[PDB]
Amino acid sequence: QVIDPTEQLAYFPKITFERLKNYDTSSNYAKGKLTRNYMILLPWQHVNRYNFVFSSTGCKVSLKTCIGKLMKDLNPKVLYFIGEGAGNWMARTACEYPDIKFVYRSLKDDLDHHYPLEYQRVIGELSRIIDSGEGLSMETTDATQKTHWDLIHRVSKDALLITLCDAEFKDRDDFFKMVILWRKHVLSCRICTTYGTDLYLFAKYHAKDCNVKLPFFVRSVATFIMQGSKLSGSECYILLTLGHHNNLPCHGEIQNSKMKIAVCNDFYAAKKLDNKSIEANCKSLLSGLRIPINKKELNRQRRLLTLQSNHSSVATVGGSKVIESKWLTNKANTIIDWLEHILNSPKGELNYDFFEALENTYPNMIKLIDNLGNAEIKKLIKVTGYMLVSKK
Ligand SMILES: [Zn+2]
Repeated sequence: QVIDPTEQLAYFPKITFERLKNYDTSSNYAKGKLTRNYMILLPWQHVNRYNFVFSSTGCKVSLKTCIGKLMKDLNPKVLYFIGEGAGNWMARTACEYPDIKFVYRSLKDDLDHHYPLEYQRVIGELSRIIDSGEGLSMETTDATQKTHWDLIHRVSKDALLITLCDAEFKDRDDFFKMVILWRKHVLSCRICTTYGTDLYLFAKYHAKDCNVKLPFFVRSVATFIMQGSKLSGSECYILLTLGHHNNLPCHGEIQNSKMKIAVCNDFYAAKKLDNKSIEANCKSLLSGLRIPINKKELNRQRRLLTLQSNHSSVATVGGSKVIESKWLTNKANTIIDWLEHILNSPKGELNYDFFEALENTYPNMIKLIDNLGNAEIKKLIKVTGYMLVSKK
């Protein structure tokens, strides 16, 4: 009925990152490029995320790990989370800082979560979310709109000391709209102006270009490259504050940092296994999948399929075909074939070198990525990651 947040923090994996402090001029080194082309098609950054269901941003980013000193120095009573979705990042934060209250905002588009479903699952009550965006319109929940920032203080009368943004914007102009509006607020708003200029915005950014200037009076303090970000892209987290503007992180600097982590570092597994979560992810991937996943359980799911496939097409009206239902068995077979491959495969360390091995030792790789959808593949990697951790 009542849980302690500190005990839940063992279900969250250790985070590996790289901080790139924004200094004056340059190193004048003309440093070499590090490249490694991993032959991977699957989202392997979900390998250590088996203990989470709706959102798993907390497995990738953490405030204690990245901006711990700033958290101690500023000592915020309230944290503002924008573009939060199911709120797993906010959930990890609630476990690391058990006395902090939250103001949550997420776009009310009804395509993605606009309620903290993961936070509720991890924390239990939602009592610490003093403002959950309830009763707000689609534009007052959209960080690219002035009205969102105008109603941010409707419950909390604490200044925007630290704002966390994990929104995926359409384009960089939409990101700039958010950053400009944040600046406009922290310099207009009575509450925030009273605190001063020591106000921060820690936002997700995709380093596309080079030498792109931040808006006027918006200075980047540091850039964080996370091990948990999709290898393929150029995603990073940038800590911004008020001050003489500088440049956004460049695609080149990000790639080297991103590459070093992939080549050098292993993914840390969670200290404890949340068996209810793993069960939910297993059932979400394949309906009726039980833990532990072994030869017996995989053959039991194959038995359940072989007896299910032999069903005579009898109903009232021909609306849902058995030939159409054979596509659901096709997906199920694809899943079992992969999990069987994982089970038969040797134990290794959680790294992209071993992941490339797992993928290039599997014959129906292209049939897998063609048959399973993006969310299904993410679920498949959560389950795979559990299987690999369970080994030896
Ligand atoms: Zn304000």
